[PDB]
Amino acid sequence: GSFVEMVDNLRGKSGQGYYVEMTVGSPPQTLNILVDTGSSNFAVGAAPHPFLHRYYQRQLSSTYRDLRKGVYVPGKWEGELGTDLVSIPHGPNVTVRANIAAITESDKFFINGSNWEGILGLAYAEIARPDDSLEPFFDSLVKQTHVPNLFSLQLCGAGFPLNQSEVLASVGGSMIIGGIDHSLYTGSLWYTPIRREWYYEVIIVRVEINGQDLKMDCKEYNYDKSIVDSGTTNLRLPKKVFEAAVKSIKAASSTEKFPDGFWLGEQLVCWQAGTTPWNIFPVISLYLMGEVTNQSFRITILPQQYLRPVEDVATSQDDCYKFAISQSSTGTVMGAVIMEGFYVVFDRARKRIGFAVSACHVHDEFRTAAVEGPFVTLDMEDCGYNI
Ligand SMILES: COc1cccnc1N1C[C@H]2C(=O)N(C)C(=N)N[C@@]2(c2cc(-c3cccc(C#N)c3)cs2)C1
Repeated sequence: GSFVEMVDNLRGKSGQGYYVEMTVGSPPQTLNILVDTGSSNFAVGAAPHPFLHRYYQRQLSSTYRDLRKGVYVPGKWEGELGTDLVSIPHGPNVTVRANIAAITESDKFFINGSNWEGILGLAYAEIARPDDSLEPFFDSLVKQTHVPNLFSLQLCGAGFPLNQSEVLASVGGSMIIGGIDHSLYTGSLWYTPIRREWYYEVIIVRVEINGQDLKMDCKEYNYDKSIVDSGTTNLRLPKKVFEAAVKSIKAASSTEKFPDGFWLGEQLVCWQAGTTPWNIFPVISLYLMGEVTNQSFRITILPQQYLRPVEDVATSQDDCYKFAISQSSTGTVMGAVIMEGFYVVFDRARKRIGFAVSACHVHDEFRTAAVEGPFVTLDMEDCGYNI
């Protein structure tokens, strides 16, 4: 651990997302910002809202600069573009001038109960709004300082429900800006290439449920793209993959029958305190393209990752969960479900993403999450989808 100042600087949980503290303006205005590798805009609440107890007040910042340009993002929010000095208290010790979308209008964006007031898009300029000319925060940070072009994330799921007070006092993980902290993982780090720089796109080449090959044309796994997104709660899979995966997961866990509502992620399932039958649920392995030709590696998660802990409607002593794997019509999304099992390194400098077993992943005495390799795999480029 060579970045102790950034270790444990995150708070939150999968369902609400994870945020880091930041400051904007002069004098500095403190705000909690959601860490989102699935977008590329730095946007903060900049006007009163029922669900916000604080917001960015441009008129109180001497360093605020108006860009005289609006921005609309369909939930959804509308705002006014500008720039200001920004810092991350528990981050690198620098201050940078970055673009800021001051949110003045929003719909279903801010969440009552949540403790965040803005969002930090860490992806590339290609997907920034209004267009790619709006330099993302990390791009500004790297251009203005000596911080290495790389960040890593350790999202820590508690393994049980966290009430209002607990989620505010608990450590939700770490975001290491400009480096890799060895205390956040065990074993080796394995890297998969960033196919293209817009979202953090990757290529999945094989999928297994308890070692059994899902056996689909690998292109299906990346239709129409596969990305790593801290801003998504679930592990989302393309419609056809979801259907096959669910069929296989039901088959593996067939000793117990669950209602359709459970598999749709709509209703929770509960078990007497401490008796969750983790062992009847299968582990899930995603093989990713390796850095070497014809070579792949796999990341394996447990039901402790894909069954999201939720508080029982009667706040009883039962341990309850919701199925956190769902379908997508926009490709595979490796959200918090996947990320909570691993320390993820976004090596922008070498256009690659690293995975290592997380020091904080939830498991039992019989199984653990894993990152293993290498495996001989052919025609992996063919697994990538082309419009
Ligand atoms: C390309 O997408 C964007 C362009 C410009 C501005 N915002 C964008 N977003 C898309 C949105 C989206 O659907 N995903 C999945 C995403 N990763 N980020 C966006 C948003 C994420 C959230 C949000 C809120 C609360 C918890 C979690 C949790 N966990 C995520 C609110 S908007 C921001």
